[PDB]
Amino acid sequence: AFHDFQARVYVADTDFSGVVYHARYLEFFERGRSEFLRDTGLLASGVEGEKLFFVVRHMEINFSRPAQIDNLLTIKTRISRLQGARFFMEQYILHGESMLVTAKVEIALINEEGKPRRLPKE
Amino acid sequence: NAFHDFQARVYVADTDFSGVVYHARYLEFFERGRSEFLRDTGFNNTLLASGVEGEKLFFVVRHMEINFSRPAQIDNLLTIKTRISRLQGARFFMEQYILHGESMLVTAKVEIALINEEGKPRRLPK
Amino acid sequence: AFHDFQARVYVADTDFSGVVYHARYLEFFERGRSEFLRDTGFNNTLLASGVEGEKLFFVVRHMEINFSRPAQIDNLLTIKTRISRLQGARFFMEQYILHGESMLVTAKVEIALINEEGKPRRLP
Amino acid sequence: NAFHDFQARVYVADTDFSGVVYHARYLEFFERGRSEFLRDTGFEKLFFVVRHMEINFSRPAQIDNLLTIKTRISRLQGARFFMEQYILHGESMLVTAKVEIALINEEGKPRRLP
Repeated sequence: AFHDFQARVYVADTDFSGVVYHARYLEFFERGRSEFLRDTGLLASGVEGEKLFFVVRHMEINFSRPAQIDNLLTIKTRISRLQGARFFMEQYILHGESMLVTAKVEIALINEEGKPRRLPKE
Repeated sequence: NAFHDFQARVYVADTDFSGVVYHARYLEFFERGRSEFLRDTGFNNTLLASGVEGEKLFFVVRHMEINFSRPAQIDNLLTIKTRISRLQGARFFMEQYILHGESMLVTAKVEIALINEEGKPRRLPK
Repeated sequence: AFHDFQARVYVADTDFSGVVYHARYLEFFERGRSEFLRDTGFNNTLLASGVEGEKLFFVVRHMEINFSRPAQIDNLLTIKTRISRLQGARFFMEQYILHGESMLVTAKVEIALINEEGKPRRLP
Repeated sequence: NAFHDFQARVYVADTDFSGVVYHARYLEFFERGRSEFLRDTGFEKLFFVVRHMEINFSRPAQIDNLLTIKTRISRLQGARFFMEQYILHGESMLVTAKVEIALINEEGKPRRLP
């Protein structure tokens, strides 16, 4: 299923048209992905030899409706396909029952100098 | 139909803990490209928003596809390439690119609509 | 006294040096102020409606921030916000961002209330 | 020891719901002034850190304004430096800052300048 996570819309999130600035949805999505991880089960720290990072390789986003200041938003995340050197996520931000933004995201793993690495046990 | 060129520098604000430009900041740079395109012609965001056309009007990203190939580093000087690739009287379509020198970093396909203060769609002018 | 609010540090909040970028602490304080306000049963959208009669906005006039210790990725931060003074037009807050019990950042903030025109207005 | 100049345009990303530039975004602009200042003088990993900042938000910037950022070193002290900064729209004064800046390495201990 989709994991659920909520986030408040603040002033920092908006722009001069009164709505959430489009790029900021990528922030909320990212919160969805990190809280999805937390929900299951260090990379950055030094650990087994090198600092590793998740990196966004590809993103598709459809913006259909806006969020407003003060909206309590719902982020829904799940892994749509796992591949060993990369995984794929499907995400949606809603306000109650109303669908605001949809995304398909491609995530790979890299080290400090930006070299690809394979994925561990999940 | 040429690509309009615009440069921006990468500052600390643009970066993340992985050492390079945060992924969402590339969308700010793409927005700079589009805005500079719009001003290169005439109808800036203040003009559309002012009410001059009869009501206040705003561009909106409807759909976006981004490919993140290579990373931009601190202090890099970025070249942003923007052109309209499809008009449709109420939607238009842009192809944007971000290079550092001759190195392609990020590429994007963007769909833009035009809406009023109430979020209702409106036809493109001129 | 202090209203508490908790926020989590994501990748978005960091910069190339490993820690929260200095401006993002401002975002965290704004969250502190907004939640404080939301405790008075009021909010940003309700002010912008026209309760006082007109469309109201909070604006930061002045701010002194001291950056002592850094927040790390995934830290759960506590934002402490209180009002220290009023002036009837201008009001001041003292604000604090902690990791558990470690003081990270402190600010003194001067806030005013203005209408759509940018013209000042006393507090309701 | 004159002010160093640098120009930045305001975009949609810089604004908030009240129509003007978000207050935190001015810190980004002041940082651009500081970096261009450094560039202009020809400048364990080491990183600059803001220790202390006092800001005065006097008049708002709007979208499409070409802002002017004025930066100079107000006081040197070996382990840190101080910059006073201003952001103007043409002749109009928008935002003023005094900032104290140190240099540290990856662990968090301070270091020395050039």
